[PDB]
Amino acid sequence: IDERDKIILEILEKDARTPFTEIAKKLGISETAVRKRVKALEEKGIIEGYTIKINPKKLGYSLVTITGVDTKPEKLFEVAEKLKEYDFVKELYLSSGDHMIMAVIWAKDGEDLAEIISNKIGKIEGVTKVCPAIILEKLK
Amino acid sequence: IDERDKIILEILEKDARTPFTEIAKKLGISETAVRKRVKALEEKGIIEGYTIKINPKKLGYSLVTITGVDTKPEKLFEVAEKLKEYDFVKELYLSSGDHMIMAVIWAKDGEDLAEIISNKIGKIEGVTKVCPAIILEKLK
Amino acid sequence: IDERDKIILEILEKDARTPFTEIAKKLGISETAVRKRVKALEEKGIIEGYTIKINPKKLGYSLVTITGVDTKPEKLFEVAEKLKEYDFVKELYLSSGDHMIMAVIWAKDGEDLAEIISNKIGKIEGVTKVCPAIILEKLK
Amino acid sequence: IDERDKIILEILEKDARTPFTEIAKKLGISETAVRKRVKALEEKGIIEGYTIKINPKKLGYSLVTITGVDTKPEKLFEVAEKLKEYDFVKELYLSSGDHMIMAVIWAKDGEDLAEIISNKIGKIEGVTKVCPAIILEKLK
Amino acid sequence: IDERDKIILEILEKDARTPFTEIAKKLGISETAVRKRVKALEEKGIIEGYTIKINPKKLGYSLVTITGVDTKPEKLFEVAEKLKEYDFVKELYLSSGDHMIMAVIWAKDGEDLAEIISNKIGKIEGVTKVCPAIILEKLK
Amino acid sequence: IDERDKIILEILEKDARTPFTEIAKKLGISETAVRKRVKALEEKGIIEGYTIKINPKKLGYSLVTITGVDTKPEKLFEVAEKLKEYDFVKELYLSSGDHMIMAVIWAKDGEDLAEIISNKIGKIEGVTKVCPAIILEKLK
Amino acid sequence: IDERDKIILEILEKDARTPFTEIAKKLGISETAVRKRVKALEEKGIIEGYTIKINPKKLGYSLVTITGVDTKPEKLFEVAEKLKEYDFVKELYLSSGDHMIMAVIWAKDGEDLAEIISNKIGKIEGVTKVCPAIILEKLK
Amino acid sequence: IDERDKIILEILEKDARTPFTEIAKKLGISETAVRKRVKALEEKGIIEGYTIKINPKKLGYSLVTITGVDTKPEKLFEVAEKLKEYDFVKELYLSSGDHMIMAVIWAKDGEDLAEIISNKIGKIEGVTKVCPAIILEKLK
Repeated sequence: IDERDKIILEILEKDARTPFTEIAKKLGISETAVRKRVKALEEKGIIEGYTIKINPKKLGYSLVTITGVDTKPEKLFEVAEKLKEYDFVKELYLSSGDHMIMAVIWAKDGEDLAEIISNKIGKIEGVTKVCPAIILEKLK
Repeated sequence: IDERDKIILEILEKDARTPFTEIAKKLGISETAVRKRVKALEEKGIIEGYTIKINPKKLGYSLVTITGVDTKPEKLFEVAEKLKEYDFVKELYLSSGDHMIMAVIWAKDGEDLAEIISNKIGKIEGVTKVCPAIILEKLK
Repeated sequence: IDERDKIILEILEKDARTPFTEIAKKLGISETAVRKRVKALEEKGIIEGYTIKINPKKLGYSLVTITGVDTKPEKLFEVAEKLKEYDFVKELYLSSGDHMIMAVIWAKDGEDLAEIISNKIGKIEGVTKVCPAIILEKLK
Repeated sequence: IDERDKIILEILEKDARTPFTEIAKKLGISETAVRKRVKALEEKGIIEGYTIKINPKKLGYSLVTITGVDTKPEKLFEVAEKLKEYDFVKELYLSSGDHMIMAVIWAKDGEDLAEIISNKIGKIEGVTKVCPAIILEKLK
Repeated sequence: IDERDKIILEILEKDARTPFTEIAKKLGISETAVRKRVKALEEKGIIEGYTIKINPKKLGYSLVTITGVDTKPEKLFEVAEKLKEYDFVKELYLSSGDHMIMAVIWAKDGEDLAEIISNKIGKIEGVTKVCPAIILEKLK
Repeated sequence: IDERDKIILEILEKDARTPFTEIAKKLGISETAVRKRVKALEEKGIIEGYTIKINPKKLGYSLVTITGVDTKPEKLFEVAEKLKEYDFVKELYLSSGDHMIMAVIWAKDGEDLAEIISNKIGKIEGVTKVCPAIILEKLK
Repeated sequence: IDERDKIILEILEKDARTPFTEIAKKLGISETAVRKRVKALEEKGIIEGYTIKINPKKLGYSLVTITGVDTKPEKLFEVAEKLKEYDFVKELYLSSGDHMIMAVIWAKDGEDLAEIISNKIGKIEGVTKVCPAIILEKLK
Repeated sequence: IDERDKIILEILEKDARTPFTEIAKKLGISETAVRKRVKALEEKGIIEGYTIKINPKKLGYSLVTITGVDTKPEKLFEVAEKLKEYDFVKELYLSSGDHMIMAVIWAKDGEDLAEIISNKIGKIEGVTKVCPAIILEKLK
């Protein structure tokens, strides 16, 4: 996308309430345009949706963990949807890294991680290895 | 946080434009409350900010890559801030996984990945190993 | 063999329809030394065959993957054979590396790669693990 | 493209001097449909070239090795380029796997392999590590 | 807590029968400040218990081993519990490292270590893999 | 040694201030058999010392980490010695595992752990790599 | 052992036919002594036996391979004795390295290795991973 | 080699003092032949030499260790000869396994291993990683 639309996504991704009117003065173009642009990005799908960036330490989620999930080859997708279903898997990927599954989980402590691993993820038919990697700090 | 505030963050994280008024009818409480709550989460920091969820395939970023960055122990933080500075490092972590640095990079193709790796990340004073793991699909 | 063979061999891997006369003037040798040479090369199995260098990129295969395939030790030769049957498996090795079965897979995209692994390789009986390394550029 | 292309492509990788007439009667299509087809294939870069399948075993290369080459991150593109210059490096990749540089090396024997690693690859400046996996059989 | 606690704590891990008076003259504080301090330490669970540092070497245990124990994900908590029952398992962790179960095992010799792995750990149901790292010297 | 020693040893690791009389009635042996036993145990170095089991969790150390420390081979004994000097290093080993130096580190939180690695361990000269595995629960 | 007996084993290990008489003049002692010594080492077991050092390349065993053999923990010893039984396992160890079993196998070629692996070692009830590492050259 | 010569090497490798005369009656052939054969194997090089199989536990060498030695690619052979020179490297190989060097070292204890590693092998110009794997038991 155009340069203008690139700037507009930069800006919105920093504060998605920036009012159109502010974008327009940022770009030298006008509201209607900033409007039009925004909608068009939205209709296209570049803007999937309007969301919120939520802080895990302040919700008490002290161990944001990147968890690997190995699987019997044959049950990759069956595991993946049941990991999809748990509310502590805050985002799920198929990867070409060491483990195909790759969950960004939020546990609140070692015993919560250890609990989740074994009682929730460890018990999914098909799961052959959970490999949790705890995030020391988020930098960007 | 309270259960009500948990629901309110669920909802907002699904569409952070849901109007207060809709939250209120969702919870059986009232606008003012949904208002008050929201602000309070915001002032607290549970709501870091209002943002946008942007689709890499439709921006032409076909290889969303989880890149490991090894470093000389002594230059961890110096590497980390220069990786922080590049606009293709869409999020940066310190981890207890195989590589301390852990960048979620967006390249547009193998040659873009290979370019970025070696010409941009590979040349940061201190970087001793880039380990890129390409995301086959995002599931959540 | 001899130097002119290695050169003839070099030339022929480059352009297999290279005229014998241009081979000839290059080596500074009759077309009929060439011709004779080409055919002992062919005779002895040194040239085992004439084929076409095909570009995956132009054919929709943007993801050339080196997939290691781990397997139940009983079944290494079964899984190889179910793997060679498939058209995505472009070349297939029994190797001493980290995985006994090594395949060069051509998938369209991440999704396609995700799909081949999970639905076609993965369900082969005896496959204990698929390990894809995506190739970024081919340099020779 | 279309099925007859994929088949023509199949046939041509098998025996590149396959008569167009046999291609033709097989697809059940004129020699001149074939001929036209072959040349849009050639035109579009799908057939990028005619070459010879050469057997290392008969040429004294009994050790076909997949050598991963680790390297100082600064110098990944230098080391690739000093590597492609050499004749033992039969094919050379920039890959996402455990090692950025991946080469298919043909050495005569263990000793020869030991020798190429230590004396020719190893001394290339910037090579931090050579990782050879010897191939046992080639199956496709 | 406070510095004198950390020091009292230091002293007490060194010689747990250190007189309170020597603690006392060292910190330059009454025996009865000490005494009070020791017991809020004891009260709050900071001192959780008095025990003996035992030397494996003099007890015939010349092989202090850190044994990672891999396991079927279903059964991580079963295998831990069958492991803690045994006397060779001196300390037992649920860790985020390469293996979820981590034990500090004391075997007499290689043979004994071979034996514990194969006959006692190994047969525990659900153990998919034992990974022993023998400790060479203990330095603190 | 003998069974009553192993039991006395068991009892004493449990509660080191266990009365000799309760040891005694348990083994069914004089206080003065006990007393004698305890002191040959002490004499021979089997009991090498009396210390306190200290709980990191209550002391603010919520992150008990097993940190492998890789190092320039020249400097393995230097780096160990600069490591034992530090108070976060609670126990320190020279081990046969994946890393020669193995330390049990107590950091407050992820950040603190990030900090110790980068600022205190990492800058030790000769440290080529820090490898932290966070412990989730301690079970014995 | 004594210094004299150390020298005598050095010498014998270089040529175990060196006649006693030559040892004696080597040491300044006498035949009878060199005799006595030798016998005593033999009776003790320091000299397990008199054997021959046999060259694998000249027997046509071009791939002397250090093979890892993973196993279900429970069937370690059952695998080990059946690997013991094959005549191509020229020496078998239990190790604390990556794989407990560790065979020094002699195959004659990649296809022999690949054959042995899968048809002989790969089919032992219990074997979960063969990891062959080919010796490029023997240096001592 | 012939079947007869295979048997003769089996036999000799079990006791290389078996007198010719015993081989001959074992094979049904005659002394002179068994003679002739033996010499011919010797002159050929299949019999490199006559040696002794020496027991490390009874010499007090309790940790027979398979040590990996990583190296800067460029200094492979320079390291290898200095490892060749130490009397505790009882046999040295170049490998295609994880580490090119591969020493079978005999230390007498953890502190001897740890000493050797760091003071002797760790200090060889060029050595970038020692990876010792202790043999629990020898089975063949």
